[PDB]
Amino acid sequence: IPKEMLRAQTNFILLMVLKQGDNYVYGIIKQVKEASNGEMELNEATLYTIFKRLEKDGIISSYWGDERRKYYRLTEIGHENMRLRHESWSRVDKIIENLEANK
Amino acid sequence: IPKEMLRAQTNFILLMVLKQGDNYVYGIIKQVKEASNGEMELNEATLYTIFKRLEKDGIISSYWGDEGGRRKYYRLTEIGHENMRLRHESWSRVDKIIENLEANKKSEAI
Repeated sequence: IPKEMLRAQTNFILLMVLKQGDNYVYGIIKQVKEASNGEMELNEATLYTIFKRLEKDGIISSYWGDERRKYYRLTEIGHENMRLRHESWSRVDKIIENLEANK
Repeated sequence: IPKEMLRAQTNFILLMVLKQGDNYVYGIIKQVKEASNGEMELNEATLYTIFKRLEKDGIISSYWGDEGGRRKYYRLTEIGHENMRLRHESWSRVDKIIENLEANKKSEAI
């Protein structure tokens, strides 16, 4: 499994979490650890690296709670990319099914 | 849509095509366009570039076939078939994680 694929899989998971709803880093690590039955356990510094890029590209934004803790939210643009990406990957599944069909 | 994602998708179809059976560049362009009902149009020069990478990594190899004429075909190696299995398994696990994220969510509601 190539390095590019584990990065892509990690990205997909984080963005799906925020689509479930706003959340914070320590909450994101816990939720993921228990949904993989302990298999996937993310590192603080890793999430920070990925969030800097996503916030630079306008995909997510952050704000304060109880104003102590820092929350993250999927932006307007962000929701749009989720839909584009899901659509393209759906069409590919049909194409492959059809390559074998005409076969 | 990121470049790496379209790059990954084209990679994915191409390897699936060879998994259907051996093929050559023009047939690969032909076979895909008719299964996409004309929608998808692959570039020759890209395929030339993309097939070099896969052969460098031991994923595909080629041999000579007779058309009449004489054509060059491409074939998926063992290493290729094993990566196909690995790739499918990992992405199955990712789908499970997503399945459980929404369940534990609905469980907190109650």
